[PDB]
This record gives sequence, structure tokens and C-alpha cells, in this order.
Amino acid sequence: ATSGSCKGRCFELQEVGPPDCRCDNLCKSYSSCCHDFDELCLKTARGWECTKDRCGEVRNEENACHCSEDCLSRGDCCTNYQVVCKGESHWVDDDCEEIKVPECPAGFVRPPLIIFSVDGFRASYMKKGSKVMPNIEKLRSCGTHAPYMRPVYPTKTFPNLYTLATGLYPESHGIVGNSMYDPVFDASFHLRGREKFNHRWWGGQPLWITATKQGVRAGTFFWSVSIPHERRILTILQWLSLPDNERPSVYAFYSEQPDFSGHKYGPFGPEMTNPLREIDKTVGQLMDGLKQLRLHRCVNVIFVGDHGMEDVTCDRTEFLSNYLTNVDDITLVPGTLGRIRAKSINNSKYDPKTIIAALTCKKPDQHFKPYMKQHLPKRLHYANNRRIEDIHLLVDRRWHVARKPLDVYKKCFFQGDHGFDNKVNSMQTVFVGYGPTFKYRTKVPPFENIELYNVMCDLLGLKPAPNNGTHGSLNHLLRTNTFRPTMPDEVSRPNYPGIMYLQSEFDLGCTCDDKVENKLEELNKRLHTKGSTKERHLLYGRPAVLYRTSYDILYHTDFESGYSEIFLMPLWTSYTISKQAEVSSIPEHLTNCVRPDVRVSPGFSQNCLAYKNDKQMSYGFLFPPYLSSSPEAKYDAFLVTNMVPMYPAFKRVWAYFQRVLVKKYASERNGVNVISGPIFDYNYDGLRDTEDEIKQYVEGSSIPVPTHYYSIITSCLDFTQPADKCDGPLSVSSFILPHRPDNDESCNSSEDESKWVEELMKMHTARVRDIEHLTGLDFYRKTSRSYSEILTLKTYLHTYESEI
Ligand SMILES: *[C@@H]1O[C@H](CO)[C@@H](O[C@@H]2O[C@H](CO)[C@@H](O[C@@H]3O[C@H](CO[C@H]4O[C@H](CO)[C@@H](O)[C@H](O[C@H]5O[C@H](CO)[C@@H](O)[C@H](O)[C@@H]5O[C@H]5O[C@H](CO)[C@@H](O)[C@H](O)[C@@H]5O)[C@@H]4O)[C@@H](O)[C@H](O[C@H]4O[C@H](CO)[C@@H](O)[C@H](O)[C@@H]4O)[C@@H]3O)[C@H](O)[C@H]2NC(C)=O)[C@H](O)[C@H]1NC(C)=O
Ligand SMILES: O=C(NC1CCCCC1)OC[C@@H]1C[C@@H]2CCN1C[C@@H]2C#CC#C[C@@H]1CN2CC[C@@H]1C[C@@H]2COC(=O)NC1CCCCC1
Ligand SMILES: [Ca+2]
Ligand code: NA
Ligand code: NA
Ligand SMILES: [Zn+2]
Repeated sequence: ATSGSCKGRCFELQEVGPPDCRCDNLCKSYSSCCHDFDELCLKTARGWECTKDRCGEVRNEENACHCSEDCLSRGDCCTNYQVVCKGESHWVDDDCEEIKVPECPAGFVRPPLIIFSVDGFRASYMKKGSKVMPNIEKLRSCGTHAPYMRPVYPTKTFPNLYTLATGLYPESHGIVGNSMYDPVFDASFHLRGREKFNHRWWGGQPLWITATKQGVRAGTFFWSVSIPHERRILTILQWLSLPDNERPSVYAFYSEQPDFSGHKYGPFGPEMTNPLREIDKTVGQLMDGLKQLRLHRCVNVIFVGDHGMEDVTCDRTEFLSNYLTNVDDITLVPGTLGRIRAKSINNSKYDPKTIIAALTCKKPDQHFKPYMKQHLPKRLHYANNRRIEDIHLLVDRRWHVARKPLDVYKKCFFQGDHGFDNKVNSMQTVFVGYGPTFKYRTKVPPFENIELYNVMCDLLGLKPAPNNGTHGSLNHLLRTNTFRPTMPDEVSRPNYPGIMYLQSEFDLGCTCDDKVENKLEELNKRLHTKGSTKERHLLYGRPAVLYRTSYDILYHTDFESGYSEIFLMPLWTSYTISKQAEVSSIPEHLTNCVRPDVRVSPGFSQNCLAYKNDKQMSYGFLFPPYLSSSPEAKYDAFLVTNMVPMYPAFKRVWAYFQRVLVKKYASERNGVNVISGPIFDYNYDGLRDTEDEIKQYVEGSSIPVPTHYYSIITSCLDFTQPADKCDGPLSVSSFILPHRPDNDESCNSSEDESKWVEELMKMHTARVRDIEHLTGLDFYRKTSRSYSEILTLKTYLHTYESEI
């Protein structure tokens, strides 16, 4: 019923309720604009730039923008008015000058924030397109910038833009792809279409809502595609001239480019130079406009992309029809990732287990890997949502998967795409922050886009809703307004047991050839059990236990552990391996040795009988016997308190890691400190399980089986200092290995471990923060480093990609 009028209402900030017609920046998308929207709100007469002959002109309300004398006071000049008509310079031509304080017009309560988001803007464009982007290159070199920013998985538009707005992983905000089926709604969601407009798809609390609830006004962030970029900028500039009580403090501009073109031409197509020139020109208009309003040293500007773009063509498509015979009983969400479910729920013959088996390592060159979603690398955080299908296909970069060849030619067209694993270099995108609140000429290390919501909240004095960022981890981007995080309080204190049990009290069915057994060396043994070498093996203090539980600290010559009396195994084991340390073998006579620990009761210990009786399950050790400091220290590594349950298929991975890789890293990094332990995440929510969530135990026992094993390997960033004598910043790499009864994930697994184990571990790289969530532990509690710096270390991901 669109018979009302947009007179005095163009780009109104609250949308009026149907069936009265709308004049907001979204009305075109709902086909609901008033009849005179175009005429009044979308003026194009005379274009977007003042020329010499328009200077001082008589206001003509029909023009797109104005060059008349009164346009400044009306706030609707063309962005280049002062340059063409008042002999002013373009913002880009001015030297940069540090903005030490905001320089805002009277009546501004805080520096406004403008988010300039660019679709498909790959990180390497900053260097490779630099010659054609002078405005963006100035923002970058004068402000604060990262070499790149990591998107979330899938590296698609919708999941990423909503992550930027909410600080949440897609699994938690609910936008888990560009397309989705929700079985509870029984409803679908598509990028094109009208179902995306329904609010039930959208979880968490995005920045515009956070702002409004806390009394900070927001511009409407979303723009109908047909509103030209120049008009989007002019609207933002007009809103910024509104009276104090109506003027928003936060705005977004959005560009469909360079993504639109990247799909057609590939990331580096020669056609790609023009779209980059044009985005830059848009940035130029914004900054020229701000400089006219005297706001160019007042506004914080963020220039931020959602994902990169990779070379992908028709001929690089794998087909599920070349693998499966029941192809018609499945529905595939296709392309740069795959999600598979049953075509129909009344068909009880469809079986996920046999689907995965049919797609596993079937061709020597296979360009995708099938996964049950709970087995995907935990760093992707891509499982805990009913909209994510049980079966997922991780697709190689540069490839697609499709169901049938017909789907690809009857449903080439494209040379670029994205969606791949968020560790892939081509998927990385950009971040620049410019303004009074950001640092001056400062480079910062790469970080994840989940972190930005907190910083945007900080920029606006807002308290962020609960999110997946680690607040404080990006304080180094900011001149001021930092948020001063504090360490979580330890919840459980440890017990420190001494010798309390005699060996004969234990009936564990365990045996060791150790009775083949002096106040020189017994005086030594006693010190080692009280913590005399603890300074060596626990470098950053004990991890804090952030939940209620019962555990013991156990000291040894070569290692220290936090032993859970509830889970019957360590929550963590800490040890340092110097560059000079030697690897030894496990002597023949000690092959099956397991020794009772006289500090811990029989009832709180594992037993060997359970393993003997459990045909599927074996056991491994957290501190490795291979790295013992001496033949006598080696007996400690065989304590029942150092033992953990491991599938034999997993033992192969773990033994190679402990025998070969630990020593390799100590060699390369000049010593390493290792913390290892189990993870239980049976409901795949990325958070430590309570005992009543455990779905598997060693047969006949109360010994819970971990879903994963982690290690955190820390050393000195300046590797001329040894790990145990480091004066400055730390360096860390970590992993969360899935504890699986087979090695089907590794197609090369029947070859020697030196050909596949390390590749598996790299796939399963993790942030310390991911391990924290999964264990309820807090690491690096006692260092000489600032807490903000430690938060940054905890969010670091070692990616094993070459250098961008
Ligand atoms: C990443 O960061 C987020 C945010 O901090 C973390 O997610 C939070 O996790 C906590 C702890 O588990 C959740 O607490 C539980 O809350 C529910 C009530 O939840 C409702 O209210 C909140 C608050 O407004 C909403 O955000 C919730 O929204 C969810 O559901 C709607 C659909 O209804 C949807 O629009 C959203 O996308 C969102 O979905 C996601 O979360 C749900 C689970 O909550 C999940 O099923 C889904 O797959 C999505 O991932 C919602 O409207 C409450 O019922 C629970 O109490 C129960 O457990 C207690 C034990 O304490 C029992 O005593 C009791 O009997 C209850 O059964 C929880 O307290 C919180 O909801 C959640 N927030 C969000 C936004 O997801 C992640 O954990 C972080 N991830 C990592 C890896 O760290
Ligand atoms: O133009 C912009 N600017 C961006 C700047 C950077 C931040 C995000 C937006 O984006 C281009 C958009 C993004 C999406 C993909 C491509 N293209 C169309 C798509 C869509 C849509 C779209 C839409 C409409 C706008 N609001 C409201 C109406 C629908 C749905 C949506 C979501 O609204 C709530 O989130 N409210 C809820 C959320 C949870 C709290 C309670 C209220
Ligand atoms: Ca869990
Ligand atoms: Na034995
Ligand atoms: Na066994
Ligand atoms: Zn795209």
C-alpha cells in the first residue's frame, strides 16, 4: 500500500511498519518504497563530482549533489566541492600527521565509527594492487594494519559478515553457510530469496543491536544493491550532519566488489584492476567528504574484508557420481565445501557410515576428504549446530565438488570462488584501522575476524555481548580505550600428595620388572618428588583449573602433572626438552611395565586388567619414556598416573610425535616446553565435557576415553635463548589431535609415519585458547609478559602455509 511519500524522509533511520511505505536504505529489497523514492531519494542529475563551472551555482534541488554556496550548511555537497571550488587538497594528497587526540566538532560525544566492508578483498591485494589504490594505501600506511586477517569457516560471505557483526563462530550465530536447511523449522535459507529476511535464522547480538540497547545510535548497516556506491557515501555524510540528538555514532558502508568481479575473472584476472581502482575512489570520496565536515581527524574508520578469492574453474570439479551409486538418495550442498544429507527421511536404507566409506581415499589424487562433522579439525569450530549436516567434505583449494556432472553445466561460467578451509592463504582478507583511537603507522600480527566485535564495542564505549573473541587480545591495535582484562580466578586448588600407599595395596593387574633395585642418590630422588627441578619443567606456572574438581600435583625429575582423581588421568603434563637432550629407547625389560604410584590411592588409579580385557583399547603415556633424563628417571615415565587410553591406530601417531617430533622441535627452536593432555568433547560443542557427558569408557572400567589429545609447545621467540632461559616474548604452536580408532583420515597411513604423521598434526593445529575452552584450564599464568601480550599468544594459530 505504497501511496505515501518520501518527502523529507530520504534514508530515514527507523523503518516504518507495513502497510505504510518505506524510505529507508532497504525498501528496494522488500519492494516497498514509496512511489517517489527514486525521484526524491535516488537523484543522479549531473553526476557525483563538482566541476569548475558549478562553483557558486544556484541551488537546484534536482542535482545528485551540490556545488552551491550553501551546501556545507545543508551537508550535501559533492565530496570534491572544496577541492574544485575552494582550492582545498584531496585527503590522499595530504601528508600524514599523527592523530594524537580526537579533533571533533562541538557536540560530538565520542569519535564516530565507520565500517567500510569490502566483499572478496584478498589480503595480497594490499601489496599487489598498491599502485592503483592510493587512498587505501594511505589508510594502511598511516593507521594500524595487519598483514592479513583470518576469516571464519566457511570462508563465504554471509557467515563472515555476520561473524564480523557478532564476534561469534557461525555454529553459534546460526548462519552456517550462504545456503541452509533447518530441520526444526523445516525451512530453507538462501543468499537470494526472501527467506533470509526471516529473523529466526539470525542468532547472537550484532553490533547495531548492542549499540542501540546501550544508547548509542546506529546508521542502518545494510544497503540495497541498486543504491550506487556514491549515494551510499553521500547518505553517510548527510547522516553525519544531523543534529547531535539524532546523529548516529556508528555506520557501515558495504561493497559488493571486488568479489563480484573475482568470481568472473579469478583473483588476479587483468579485469580485476578496475574494480580495485573504483573501491579506492570510493574510499577517496568518503575521506574527502569527512575532511569537508572537519571529521577526518575525528572518525575511526575500519577497512575490512570478509574473505579472499581463489582460482577455481569448471574442469576442477569432483563428482559424487564417480564414487557413489545411491547418488539420488542424497542432497548435497555443493561447491567449495560439501554438506550431505538424505534426500528423504522416510528412507531408512540411507547410511552415513557407508557414504563416508565410499568417499574415503578412493582415487590417488582425490580432491576432497569426507568427515563426520565432529571429526573436522577443532580449529574450524564447525559442528555444534543442527543446520550443519553430519557429513562434511573438506574440499582442496582450487576445486569444487558437485553431485552429478549435470549439476555443473545444467543448473565456463566462473574463474574464482571461496569457501575453503580458513587457513588457506588465498582465503585471507584485510584489516586497516585509521583514526584517533587506532595507533599511528603500526603493523600488528594477523588475527581472526571473530576478535573485531570486541574492538568495535571498545571503539564506541560499549559492553560487548558474550562472544568468541578474547577481549584484550587486540589491545595492541588501540592508542587508548583499551579494555583491561584480568586473569580468571582458579576454582580448584590442587592437593600435593606424599607417599601414602604401599605397593601391595594395589591390585591393578599391572606388573613391572623394577625390583632390580645410598643417601647420595636417594636424597636426590626425594627432592625430585618435592619439586626441585620443577623450575625447569613448569616454565609459565601451573595451569589454573577453572572448574570444581579434585586433582593432585605430582612432581618428577623429568615432568610435572596435574592428576585428576575424577577422570583417573592427568588433565595436563608439563615438561621441558632442551636442544641438547637425547632420545633413548624403551628397554626390552620395561616394554609392558606399569608401576603403581604410591602417592595416589588404588581407587583413584587406572588398572591394567581393563586394558587387557578391552580388545580395542591400548594405552600410551603423556610424558614420553623416550625422553627420560637417565635410566633411573625413566621408571617415573611408567607410573600408572602417567598413563592414558589410546587406540593402537592412534598409538602410531602419538609414538612418532613423542619419539621423533618433540626432539626435532627442541633442535629447531632451541629447547621446547611441552604441555600435553586429554580432551573430552563428546557433544562437539568445543567446551570441556562434564563426567556425565562421556559416551565411551575403557571396557569394564570408569576410565573415560578422550575424544582428542592436545599439546602446547612453547619456546623463546628469540631462538638464540634456550626455552628454559627466555627473557622476552614467547613463541607457541599447539595441536588437538583427534583420538580415532583408525587412520582413515590419512590416505598415506600404511606408509612410514615420517610420510603422514606430521601432516596430520599440521591439519589439526590449534590456538591455546581452543585448548582452554576444551579443558577448562588457563595457561601462562606466571610469566614476565603483559597479560594483553599473553592473550595475543593464546589466540595465535600456527598455520603451516607459506608466506603471503
Ligand atoms: C562462543 O560464544 C558463545 C556466546 O558466549 C558461546 O555460546 C554460549 O554457550 C553458553 C554455554 O553453553 C550457552 O548458555 C546456554 O543458554 C541456553 C539458553 O540459550 C538461549 O539464550 C541465549 C541468550 O540470549 C541465546 O543466545 C540462545 O541462542 C541460541 O539459540 C537460538 C535458537 O533458539 C539461536 O538463534 C542462536 O543461534 C543460538 O544457538 C546456539 O546455541 C544453542 C545452545 O544455547 C545451540 O543449541 C545451537 O546449536 C547454537 O550453537 C538461546 O536463545 C540455556 O538453555 C542453557 O542452560 C542449560 O544448561 C544448564 C547448565 O548451566 C542447565 O542447568 C539447564 O538445565 C539448561 O538446560 C545454557 O546456559 C549460550 O546459549 C551460548 N550463546 C550463544 C549465543 O550461542 C559458545 O560456547 C562459544 N564457543 C566456544 C567454542 O567457546
Ligand atoms: O549491505 C550490507 N552491509 C553489511 C555491512 C557489514 C555488516 C553486515 C552488513 O551487507 C550486504 C549484504 C549482507 C548479506 C550478504 C550480502 N548482502 C545481502 C545479505 C543480507 C541481508 C539482510 C537483511 C535484512 C537486514 N537485517 C534485518 C532485516 C533483514 C535481516 C537482517 C538481520 O536482522 C537482524 O540481525 N536482526 C535481529 C538479529 C538478532 C538480534 C535481534 C534482531
Ligand atoms: Ca563438550
Ligand atoms: Na607388565
Ligand atoms: Na587392549
Ligand atoms: Zn563470492
